[PDB]
Amino acid sequence: TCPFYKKIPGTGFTVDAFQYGVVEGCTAYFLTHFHSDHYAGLSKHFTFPVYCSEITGNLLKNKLHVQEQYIHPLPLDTECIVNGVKVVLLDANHCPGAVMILFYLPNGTVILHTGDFRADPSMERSLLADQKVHMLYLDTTYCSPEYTFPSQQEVIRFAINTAFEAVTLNPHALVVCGTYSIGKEKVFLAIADVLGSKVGMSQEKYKTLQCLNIPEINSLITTDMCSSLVHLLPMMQINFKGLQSHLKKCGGKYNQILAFRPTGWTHSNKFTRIADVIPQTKGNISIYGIPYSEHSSYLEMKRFVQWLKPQKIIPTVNVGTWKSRSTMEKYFREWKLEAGY
Ligand code: NI
Repeated sequence: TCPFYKKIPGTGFTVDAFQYGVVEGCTAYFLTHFHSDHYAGLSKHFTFPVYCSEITGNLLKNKLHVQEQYIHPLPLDTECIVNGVKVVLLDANHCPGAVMILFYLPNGTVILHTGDFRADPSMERSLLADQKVHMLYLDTTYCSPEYTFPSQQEVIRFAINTAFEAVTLNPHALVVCGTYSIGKEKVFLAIADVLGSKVGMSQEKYKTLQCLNIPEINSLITTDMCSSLVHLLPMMQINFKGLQSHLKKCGGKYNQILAFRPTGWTHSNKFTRIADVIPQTKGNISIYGIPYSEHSSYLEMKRFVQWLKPQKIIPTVNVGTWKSRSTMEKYFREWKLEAGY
């Protein structure tokens, strides 16, 4: 049974609602981005129209084998008519192909669904500037003041410098970066660029990266692992056991591993500056946890919402406990009283 916060009132539309079977009255299923919690339920046997970005469409076709006739890609920043309702897709600053959706209801109501997003001041000069939003369906993943983390630029700077230093000291070292989904590709692409290397990876991961419309991608990645000094591995293998085993595999070409686990927030954010971050070390292996977020900080979320001044807010994350829901409602009221809407 589909929950209320995935329904768009006064339309036949749902958002990210693929795990409930056939939804009663739904004529179009929107998908905000290609992350499993959101696509959960789609497969090659789906026969309803799916509306999404070009990138999300490339992934549905190639990775999930959804048939072409049910995939409806829309350009960004463009007024489109779907089943007689005007819609716009906006970049969400999340993972590749992730969108926010603006719906202009036939009765005059305007609704923004953020999907997953990392709010940014640049969004204040999109097509959002032009008119009023009555309802906001908000990605509230980090809606609490304890959730602080640095910009994505500062995090990339720390990784580039760390990696370049280590490999310049030891030309026989290997950099490994963990992944479990699309997103956060800048981590491994920036490190490989500074080292003058391609990024090596499995055939399955190469196929995923080939769907993302990244410029010059053929110049950046490869399946020939041993030609490369940046490798990608599944996130679950980024530990001393998994990396010991990986170090065997190149035929003793490498005598040191430096590894990155991009997480979201961890409690070490409440005490440690990014510059001050230190790895866990065992012998010739070091693992760095780095706070590369593709969701809004509390401060970024507050700024966006105070700027948008919506009439109602519906959270889409952390909605399962009464304590969570109560905490989020208190912050929405402070923000409104502080700004005066
Ligand atoms: Ni996501």
